[PDB]
Amino acid sequence: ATLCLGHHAVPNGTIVKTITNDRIEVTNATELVQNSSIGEICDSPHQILDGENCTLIDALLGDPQCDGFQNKKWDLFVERSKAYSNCYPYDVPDYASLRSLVASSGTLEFKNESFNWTGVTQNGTSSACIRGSSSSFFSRLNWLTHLNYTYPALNVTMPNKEQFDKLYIWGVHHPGTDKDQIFLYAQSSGRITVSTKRSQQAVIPNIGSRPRIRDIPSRISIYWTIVKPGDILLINSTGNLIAPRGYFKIRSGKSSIMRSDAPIGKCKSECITPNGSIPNDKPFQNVNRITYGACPRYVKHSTLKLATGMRNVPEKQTRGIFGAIAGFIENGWEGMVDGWYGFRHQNSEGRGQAADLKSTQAAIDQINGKLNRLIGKTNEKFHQIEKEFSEVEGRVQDLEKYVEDTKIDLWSYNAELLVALENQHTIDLTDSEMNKLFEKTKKQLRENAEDMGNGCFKIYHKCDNACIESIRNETYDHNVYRDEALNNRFQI
Amino acid sequence: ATLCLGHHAVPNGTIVKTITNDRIEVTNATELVQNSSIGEICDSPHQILDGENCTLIDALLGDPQCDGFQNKKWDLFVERSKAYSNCYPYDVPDYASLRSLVASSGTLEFKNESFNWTGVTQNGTSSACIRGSSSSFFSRLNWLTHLNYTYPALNVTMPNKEQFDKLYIWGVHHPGTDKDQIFLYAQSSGRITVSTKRSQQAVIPNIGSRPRIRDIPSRISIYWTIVKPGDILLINSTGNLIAPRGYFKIRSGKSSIMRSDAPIGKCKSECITPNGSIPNDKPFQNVNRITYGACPRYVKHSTLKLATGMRNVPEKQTRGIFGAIAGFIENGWEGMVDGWYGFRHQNSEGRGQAADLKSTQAAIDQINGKLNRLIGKTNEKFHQIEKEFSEVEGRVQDLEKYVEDTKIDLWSYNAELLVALENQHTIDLTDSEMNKLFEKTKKQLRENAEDMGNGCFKIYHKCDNACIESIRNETYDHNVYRDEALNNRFQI
Amino acid sequence: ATLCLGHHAVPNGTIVKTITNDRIEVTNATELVQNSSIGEICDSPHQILDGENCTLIDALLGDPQCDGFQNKKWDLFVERSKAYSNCYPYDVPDYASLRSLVASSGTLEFKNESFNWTGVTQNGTSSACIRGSSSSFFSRLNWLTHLNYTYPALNVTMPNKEQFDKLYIWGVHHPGTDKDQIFLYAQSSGRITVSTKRSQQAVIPNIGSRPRIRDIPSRISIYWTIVKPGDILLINSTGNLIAPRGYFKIRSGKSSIMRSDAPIGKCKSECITPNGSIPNDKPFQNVNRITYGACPRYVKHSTLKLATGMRNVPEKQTRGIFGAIAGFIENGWEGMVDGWYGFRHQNSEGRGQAADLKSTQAAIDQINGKLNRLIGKTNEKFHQIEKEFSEVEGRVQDLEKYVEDTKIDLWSYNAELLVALENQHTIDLTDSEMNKLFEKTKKQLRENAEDMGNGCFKIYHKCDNACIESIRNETYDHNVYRDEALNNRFQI
Repeated sequence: ATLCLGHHAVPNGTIVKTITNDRIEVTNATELVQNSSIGEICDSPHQILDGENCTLIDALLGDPQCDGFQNKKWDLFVERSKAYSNCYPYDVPDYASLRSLVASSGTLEFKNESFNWTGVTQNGTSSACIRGSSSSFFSRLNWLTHLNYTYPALNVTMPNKEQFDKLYIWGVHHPGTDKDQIFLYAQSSGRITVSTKRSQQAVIPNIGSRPRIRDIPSRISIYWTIVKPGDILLINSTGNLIAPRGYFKIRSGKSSIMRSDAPIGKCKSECITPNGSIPNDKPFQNVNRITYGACPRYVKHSTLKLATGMRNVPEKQTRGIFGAIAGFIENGWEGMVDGWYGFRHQNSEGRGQAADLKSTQAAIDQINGKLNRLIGKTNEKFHQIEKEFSEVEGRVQDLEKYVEDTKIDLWSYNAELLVALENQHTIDLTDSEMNKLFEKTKKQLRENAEDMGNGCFKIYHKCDNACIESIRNETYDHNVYRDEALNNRFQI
Repeated sequence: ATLCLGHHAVPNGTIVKTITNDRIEVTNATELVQNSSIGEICDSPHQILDGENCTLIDALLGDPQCDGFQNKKWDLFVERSKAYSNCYPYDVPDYASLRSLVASSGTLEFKNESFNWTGVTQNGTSSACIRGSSSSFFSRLNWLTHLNYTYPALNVTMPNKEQFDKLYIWGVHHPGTDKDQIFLYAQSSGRITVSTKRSQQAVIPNIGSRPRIRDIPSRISIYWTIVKPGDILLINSTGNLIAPRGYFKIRSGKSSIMRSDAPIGKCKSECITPNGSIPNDKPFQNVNRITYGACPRYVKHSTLKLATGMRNVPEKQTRGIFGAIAGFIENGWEGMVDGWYGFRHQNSEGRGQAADLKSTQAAIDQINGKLNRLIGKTNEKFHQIEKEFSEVEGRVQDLEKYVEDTKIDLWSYNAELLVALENQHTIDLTDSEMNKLFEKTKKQLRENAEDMGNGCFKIYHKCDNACIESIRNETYDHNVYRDEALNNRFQI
Repeated sequence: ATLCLGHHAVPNGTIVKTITNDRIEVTNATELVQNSSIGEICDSPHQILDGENCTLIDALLGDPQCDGFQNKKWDLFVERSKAYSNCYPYDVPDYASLRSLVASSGTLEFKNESFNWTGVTQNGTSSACIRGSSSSFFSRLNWLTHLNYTYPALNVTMPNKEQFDKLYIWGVHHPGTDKDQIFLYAQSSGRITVSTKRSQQAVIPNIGSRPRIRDIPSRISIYWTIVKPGDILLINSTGNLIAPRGYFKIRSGKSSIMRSDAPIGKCKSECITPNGSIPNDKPFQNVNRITYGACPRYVKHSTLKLATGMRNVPEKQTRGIFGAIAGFIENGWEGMVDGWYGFRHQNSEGRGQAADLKSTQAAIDQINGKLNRLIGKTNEKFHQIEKEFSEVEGRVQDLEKYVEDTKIDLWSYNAELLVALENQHTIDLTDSEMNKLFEKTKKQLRENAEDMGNGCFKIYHKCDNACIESIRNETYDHNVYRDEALNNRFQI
């Protein structure tokens, strides 16, 4: 009789990369790079705040347009490119740091405080910042002006006797004329100094016309102070002070901000990009280097195929290290669809085929053990650094860019090497399981059969279907057939 | 006779991770993550300076409390959380950069210089800074005041004609009243400008009361200049100048600073953390991301087990690639305690067991070669970046945090992959050595024995203890027994 | 007859590192670290601009010495250590950021603009900046002075109505005396404020003598503004303004700057270091961490040898996992120079040797597949961060240094692990190909030969040269000789 060992093959193989070859065909493979988004930022499970027409800073200051954002919290604040300011013209020195610390804090929770502004006119107001069809101002800021043509020197204190840090936002007004300076504050100069036990911020206003923003040549420069428990805010002003009305609560947590024009969708996804939410089943992604949540790692490769099956073809230069698959076994069997390894036989009762379940399962379990290491195990990242920039800044920006490029190149290397190593090992382990099955079958047959060199055994006795079945299921008694087999082997 | 090949096993195995399995038991394993400190910073072999009640900046300025730190050097300066300043109230713009450059320099070596302060009163003194029960000041700073109610415009020069850089520390006094400004300096304003060939630092004092620190509403702002050889320091002051008394030597080397409340111990250890000194035998550590010296690399894993022995069990899905261990050899032998591989026999004279030394050693040497790559080869790091922060700063701090998080995640990946790869290879190499021993034994026996399929050979002749011994030690002559063996094999 | 399987060896082996051994000899190996430069910066294929005696900033401002650099472009600007400024003394706040953004832009393209300087004297000039033997000034800057002893308040505007960004360079003059201030500008103070819609830069000059640079105690402080399309530059000055004569075009691209004293050579090389251009065939380099172009990655190792051949020696502790090379095959054959694996025979007609081409090629193809992954696949880097520093700066510099050290250590790890893994696999794959050839030969011979245990087969029949040739080329019919062979094997 004849008993042949073999493995399965498929008509639709997949090309993968290995350590020793750029292009080898395997029976099956899975993609490890996520390359697509559905185009929507899912509203679950992270608390999304669409900024819509407002930036985070405008919502913080209290632009009238952003009145509905009062005391809001978020996991992720989404800034739109269409956003525009429509209150008094302002600048923030170190705007990026203020935007970052508020975004990381994740709250616009504001508590009003009763400051003693004796001797000055409160609630100053402008036609550049109209609220409910009336001239107004930033909701969190108090513009102070002269009362009875006098602005006395202010020396106003507020202690932090709480158990949490207080974030104070205040500003300095720069009029476009000496005339407006006199009209507003009486005083010719003006000067603002705010202090804590640990800090001093001293600002001297600059009178002068700047290019008009929405017809306004004057500006407000915005500053912030953090006052910890047991510390005290102290505000000296001889004019030009845009006063705080209280403090923001500042928290620490997982909160962040992202620039994106993707719509908010009614859906659930853990990983957010500016292109929209992405699946996180895969370990790597090519969609965006800017991410929030439990996200695949950004890599530069567009595709990385992990082999999830054996080799599909013979090829000498990538043949497994044991030399069975693509080796002494000439080809796989497309007609074996119930297992990865198996037996074909020819006897007196005909020709048959049967899969080996134990070797098939042993190969599958090893491949699944690789998949369990790589699939569905992404790591959470929240507030990070900015990675896209609208203006030239030089040295700090060069550093932020370099850090991200360095990180991406290292992760792109890790991903490439991982796939090449795993694929080489997957091809070698599947070759190994075939070789083990052949060796086990050979030992079983003892002196009753000879290797024909092609994965087939010439069995030197009469072996019916039950006899072939006994070999396949490990119950073959060689002693039963040994005399018949030895006579047939050793003759003339 | 019967001769069986086998391997050792133990009752107390250890679970490790591989490429293809999350949980596999091996005979032995070693821990690669250091997770503990003894709680003391060892005083050897690095030169430790305990700052005790003083910060590095207070010791630099010459707070009276820190007079014993004059001209000290260190490899590592240790700042305590209990530390407090008890001289005149001061701030430093870019305090972190000054603290860093002094810490990296590693010396408080100070050389006095004779500045020409003609026309002003020297050695100004305060009740806020008492030394030996007398009102005093910072030991390295010279407070200048009016003489005869006049403060002439100063224009004082000092050349660097040395061969080393000079670090000058100076300050600006901000009085809390215009009255104190007049009393001290005569002049209503005051102004300080210090220059080199390459730099200018122009400071305008700010008169005004700040929140009181130890009853003092006024402040001194501290600045520094570095003057290189062939350059010149030039100091213009029309008042408010806190003058230097000389320069600090500035060096480059391995020096650093660390925040820690761990006691200094009388001991010797190369790696220092804020939690105390740690062993550096292991390649990785989980104790602290802040380190100094020849230290294991910080990783996020709490444990990483490297297999140092073979597989302890049979398991089909992780059976070695050669298929002997956990394969056709059903189980290991707990009663073999003199070697990792060996022989068991049954003959006419009884049953015995003996270890194979050459295969045992070949496996051990390979595992030791892995250990030699990983154990006791840590790399020295000294002055780095700060990694814990007491205040919100925004953009720069976001970057410093991101750089460290990026580095830790990459090293944590390297450590995880290394263990999984090495463990897979260790299991495969130990399976290989077993297979090689079996194959070598098979070839030795020629036609005188048959494989029974379980790692045992049925020897078809009479083989006494000396005959079994000859097989084990490679002196078996097959030709001697061939006729006897062939007759027994090939019969009816 | 006797047929022996074997492999080649060489007299001049090369030591490599593996996973399990520090020192193993292989037949051949290639170097993966580039350690040398030819000492010249090649002028091709990147556009080189030698700055010679000029810095990039001096060429930008228009030092007379740098007049030949007007409107130049470059891929790489080369600054020399011999470079020196010979116009009016200047400083740049954030000099490093300005130098960086211009270097990255890669162009000195300048367009003159007609500013309305009504009421002031234009084209101010100095003996500190002589051009063609006449007193002059920076070519891109316009020094404004009083006209008729009056300096009216300037309020000068320039819109960007183009489609590209404009880079404006301007300055502030600080006279060394109040007298020179009056002589030049009439006004006692002077003040400069330049604004856009988005920015304000307000500079107050500081009257005062600094240490003389080439006999000059006064200074010009340089500032820059970028004005985007639809934005407007606005310049207010009441004195001391060093005016722009137009704008620089600003671009984005692959341009950079490098400090180097290496000569420019007439040659072609893609990778530039400060030490000179380097070959980029190798994946790693030890020459410099500062690079430009398609460059090998900087690593700390001086040498890394990748094995490109099999093991050259027997050694038990690193013997391949199949146990043929350095195993049951006692040694290689130095006399086999036509292939890596082969046959030696002894028969009735003599003794011979012949190489196996198919196994030799299979090993070579796998090794070449590794080489194709590592050789000639370097990645392009252009403008990065600075990595060498001439002055102490503290925190930002600590961060830039830490980022680079972190990156180098990670790449140095990747390179070390790659070589150790590849070399282990190369030794194992070459052992595998030897084992496959032996196993294939064994199956071919069937019952006509016996393994002697040393890679040699005892063939139990008369096998002439044509019979040996038939075995080597896969046409051996075992059935022809089986009766003769069985009689000789199984006798007394």
